[PDB]
Amino acid sequence: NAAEVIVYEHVNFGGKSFDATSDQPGAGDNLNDKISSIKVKSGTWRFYEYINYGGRYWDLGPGEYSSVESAGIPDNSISSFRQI
Ligand SMILES: [Ca+2]
Ligand SMILES: [Ca+2]
Repeated sequence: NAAEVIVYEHVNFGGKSFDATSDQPGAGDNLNDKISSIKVKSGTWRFYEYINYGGRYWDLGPGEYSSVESAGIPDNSISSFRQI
C-alpha cells in the first residue's frame, strides 16, 4: 500500500505518463509544466507550481482526477510533487 501516484500529460489520462512511488522535485520524466490528469493510487501527495517544491501547492488524496483543474490546480503548471 506504499504511496503511489501516476501523472499524465493530457486530460483523461492521455499522453506521456509517469508512475511515481518516490518524491519528484522536477515533476517526473519530462512532465514539468504538462500535467493535466492524475491518479493517486495511495497516500496523499502535494503538488507544487515550481520545481524543488516552490510556489503554491495543492494536496490530493486517493482518487482520480481526469482534469487537474477539478483538483483546483491550473493546467500545465505542476513542476514538482512529493508525498506528505
Ligand atoms: Ca497538458
Ligand atoms: Ca510550473
